Amino acid sequence: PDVGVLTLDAPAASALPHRFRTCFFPLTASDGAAVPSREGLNGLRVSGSSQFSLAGLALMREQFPPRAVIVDLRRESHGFLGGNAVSWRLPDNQGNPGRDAAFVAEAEAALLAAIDERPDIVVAREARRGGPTPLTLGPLPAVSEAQAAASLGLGYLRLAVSDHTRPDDAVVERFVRFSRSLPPDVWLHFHCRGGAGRTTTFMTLVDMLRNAPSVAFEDIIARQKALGGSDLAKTSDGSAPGRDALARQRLEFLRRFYEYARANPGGAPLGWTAWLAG
Amino acid sequence: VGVLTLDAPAASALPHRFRTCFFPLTASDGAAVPSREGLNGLRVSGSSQFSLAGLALMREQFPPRAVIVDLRRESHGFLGGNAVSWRLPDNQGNPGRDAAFVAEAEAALLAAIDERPDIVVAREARRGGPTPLTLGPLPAVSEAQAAASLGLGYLRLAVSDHTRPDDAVVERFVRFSRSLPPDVWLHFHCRGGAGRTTTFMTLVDMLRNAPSVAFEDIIARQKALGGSDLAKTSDGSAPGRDALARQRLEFLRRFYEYARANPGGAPLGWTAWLAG
Repeated sequence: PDVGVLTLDAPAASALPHRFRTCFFPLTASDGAAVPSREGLNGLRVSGSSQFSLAGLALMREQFPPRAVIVDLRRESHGFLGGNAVSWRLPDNQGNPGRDAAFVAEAEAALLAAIDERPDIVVAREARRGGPTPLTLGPLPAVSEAQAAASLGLGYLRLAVSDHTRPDDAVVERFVRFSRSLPPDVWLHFHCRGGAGRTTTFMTLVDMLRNAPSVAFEDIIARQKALGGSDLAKTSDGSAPGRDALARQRLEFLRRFYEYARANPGGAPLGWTAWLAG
Repeated sequence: VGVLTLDAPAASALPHRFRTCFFPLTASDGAAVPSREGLNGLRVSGSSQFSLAGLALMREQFPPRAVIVDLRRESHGFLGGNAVSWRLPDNQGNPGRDAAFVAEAEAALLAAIDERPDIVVAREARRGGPTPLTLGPLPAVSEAQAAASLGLGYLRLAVSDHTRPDDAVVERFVRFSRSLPPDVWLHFHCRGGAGRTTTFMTLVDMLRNAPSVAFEDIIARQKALGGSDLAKTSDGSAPGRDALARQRLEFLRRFYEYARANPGGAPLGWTAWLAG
């Protein structure tokens, strides 16, 4: 089976990851662009980013509140080689297709163990990340993000979400139950590879779980973009019907979730699965 | 697979053998207090296996940036608030396997009891037995997820009960220790809070204090804090267990020597030092 091209997500020298934002980040009105509703946004105890280097994680920790949790949304196998964030990229970044976080953790641990402290590990670089010339790295220590988070005293939760896709119903169920289990002081920092579709989706889910009964759907979508996320409602001008007709299923899900969070504020009395069955 | 056994009932609060490096030692008439030098500043605590309520209680007094360090090689997790595990003979579950493998095998076992009725769970005499419990349907979660739900760090290191840690586990732990910022607190636990928890609290002690504190005082103070006596043996009633305890002591003195030569785990790692 194809395990993917070992690819660079973030060089070790990178600091704050791209698309980093917290729910306290500014939304500023422009002449021809009004600010969406701010109601309930600041109190969400949530932030997000793209994939960070180890140094980027240590920098972010300087501003994380107590009892912060890194929520890793990547279904693809990934980790760190030295300070570098690296991943195994299948076509369209569909690593570990359909597999849950428990499988992903072991598969990725096996791949990281194979590059741990080996010289001459060749790491592909996308054109957008300083390529196309690959990097040759090693011998460097290879660690999972779970270990990186633990080494900083940070919580860590893995949820397997395929890039460019909505979360599976089983992941949404697990996340709602996780959200309900949290004491009031726990902060969630979401990340994926790019900090766009997946991170923005889950920050939106957190937003809806608190604010769906009192804030309009389009304002929640709009403000997660304005904070620094991606636009979950945007489409191309027709240049990419597939990519456009893929955000479609995700937007349908987000409205299905918005309705659920209005019927079950905070995820209660019914969970996601039950509500769907009803 | 192992016998599904209870580690801690959901109703249990503070786990047994809970202690921090700030806990009192205290002098008795016929039992002197060992050296306290370097003990309070170790940023370490330990306990036996906790329930979910017990973890939440302990979190009330954990410092910022605390890590649960789970030393259990055996598969285990939570059924509702109850801590449960799958016990092999003498608790030798997942023999020779590393943390990554244990987590996946463990995940499948927990999934098999998640929200399922009529789960029979054995209870040892020292844990409310011999009569078992029947539980379910209750949610099953890993300790990794329980820690995350509280905003606590989590590290799994696979150590066999009643045994010393393998060299690969020691190497991983020393590298982990060196990677820590100064403010990170470690809370170790195993099943009973005795042998394995006390061994790793001792390793943390040695990594900071081996150059300045006598080997026997480190062993003695980890016992006096609330840990087990790593120097103890039976009166002849348990020669097999005594053999393991001595070999564990051989390793601890071998580690003590490593930590005087490489304070804090530097310049040489454990495997590197062994190779020389």
